[PDB]
Amino acid sequence: TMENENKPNVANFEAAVAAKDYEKACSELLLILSQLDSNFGGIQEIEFEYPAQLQDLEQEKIVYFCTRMATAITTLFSDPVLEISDLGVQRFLVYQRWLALIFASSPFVNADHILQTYNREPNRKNSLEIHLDSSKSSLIKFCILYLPESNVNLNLDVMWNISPELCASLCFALQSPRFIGTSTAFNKRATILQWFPRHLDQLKNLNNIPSAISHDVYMHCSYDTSVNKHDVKRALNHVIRRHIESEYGWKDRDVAHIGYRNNKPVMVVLLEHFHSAHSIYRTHSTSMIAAREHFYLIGLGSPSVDQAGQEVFDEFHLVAGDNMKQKLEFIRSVCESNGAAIFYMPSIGMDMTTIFASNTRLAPIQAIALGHPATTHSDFIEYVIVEDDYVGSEECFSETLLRLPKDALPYVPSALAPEKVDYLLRENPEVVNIGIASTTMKLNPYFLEALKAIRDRAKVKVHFHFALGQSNGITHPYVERFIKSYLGDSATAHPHSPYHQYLRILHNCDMMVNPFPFGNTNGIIDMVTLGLVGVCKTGAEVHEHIDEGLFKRLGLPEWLIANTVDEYVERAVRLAENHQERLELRRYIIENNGLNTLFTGDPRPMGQVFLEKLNAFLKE
Repeated sequence: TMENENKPNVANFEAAVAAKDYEKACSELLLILSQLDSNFGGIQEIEFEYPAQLQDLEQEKIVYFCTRMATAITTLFSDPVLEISDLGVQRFLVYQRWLALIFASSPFVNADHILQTYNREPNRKNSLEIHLDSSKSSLIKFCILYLPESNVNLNLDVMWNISPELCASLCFALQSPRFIGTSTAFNKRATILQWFPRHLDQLKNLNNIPSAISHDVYMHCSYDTSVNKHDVKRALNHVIRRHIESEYGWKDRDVAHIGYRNNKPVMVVLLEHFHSAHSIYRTHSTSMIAAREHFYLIGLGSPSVDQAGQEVFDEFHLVAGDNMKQKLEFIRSVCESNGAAIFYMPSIGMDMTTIFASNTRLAPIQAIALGHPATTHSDFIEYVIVEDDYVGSEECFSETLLRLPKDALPYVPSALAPEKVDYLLRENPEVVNIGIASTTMKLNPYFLEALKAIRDRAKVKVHFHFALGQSNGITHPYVERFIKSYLGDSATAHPHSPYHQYLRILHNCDMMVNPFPFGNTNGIIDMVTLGLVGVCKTGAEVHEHIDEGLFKRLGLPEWLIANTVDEYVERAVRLAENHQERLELRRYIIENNGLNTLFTGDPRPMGQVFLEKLNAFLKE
């Protein structure tokens, strides 16, 4: 061991490339990439120096970082001698999304200039197809640099014949970015969600693909627009199922009998991201608390759960284990000693441990809620808890829906809610400012085309202010470029800001519009707090329908809820042109708030309903 041997350092990466020490260069690259990963794209903790001009110019500094990196990576991967170890290959692909952003936030856009150095046919006649030699390493290197922004052709079928695993590894990588918003990236991912599921169904386990981003592929498919987007989840469940049976010694529990604590059947709750300052607590804690009238509640979580989070349960434990196997054995054991009646996950998808537990039999009744609002396509999950006014069509779910009364999940108000108001109802609009509250995952070509259409068609001048949640470090310059590619001078893409700065941005707006397909919840609550109105789009998925449900709870009129994109555009334009109509509507909402009603209701039905299914099951 040597002092400083694992410190990510741009100059060290560059010296290793300059010296043609391919091994030290690759490892120095992996150090920078995994740090990007830990920082969620932030560049803090990566040593580098910059021209003094960039001292206070954070975005320029970032683009400079991406540019130094892209040019070192260009030298390295263009060298025909480079041979990447096999640990190396799988490591580069888990991190592909950080290479993607390194190129996408530099002026290079993508790594196609490296790919072209791998071509062998001097014809051909298509410039965008790359005829590699037959080396294994040539295929490996092509894949690593086959980024979402690539313009180069790719035939998945041909690739799947050559190598199933390498092909699945690339498919994983291309689904895992948190920003998949441009046409080029989004279309790539769209075809992969049609093509890939029936192929992933064929793998027999997770050993030679990038499993560490499995939850990313499991969640991100929901941000697509096709009716069958979740197909990948079903096939992912089958591989996860065959993995745990072969690689672990997985035995389901016999769930014929149940146990009791204080003469109540036991509900075991496995938590992910359940802190009292965050949305899962805010939305689901009250129903869990009231479920205690009928069940003894055991919460299983990590140390990120705060005291108020732990206090929702009669009993709380850290989920123990050093790998997936042990955690699953821990979870199994709690259900065993207590003889679980119910196994419940208010959120599934965000951690991998919940995804694995869903491919498992632990209790006779097993249910999820929509903390991440997408079906599981898992045979082992019987029900989905959901508010009745938020479901679109039941055919989007493989589970049977348990449709609770629209007031059966009262929310906990955030502690950060302002206690005072200062409503700005601008009478003299040269420009109509239109705010958008969105994470980066929610951005897509369709949504951005709609906004360009509103801008193009409205007879008033509009300006869009994006208050971006996700947007951060090396992600940001790329998002901003994507947004300018549609809206030019008609848009400002604000980086991530603290809640009170986020509120000031929206406070300077005249109306809002919501992203689609995957809408807002918090953004809507915020919009109403500030006395604003806007437009949303509804559809079949819960994540599409929520906005409709909420609009209605909050006393917004039906005409702000569009059914198609061209209605969305037409209603946005209307609300933008019709100054008086807009202001009257804002005065209306300021005077009549459903807000109150979100924070109260009868939280008892989830408990009642789980009791009923358990009693049915206990009868027979």
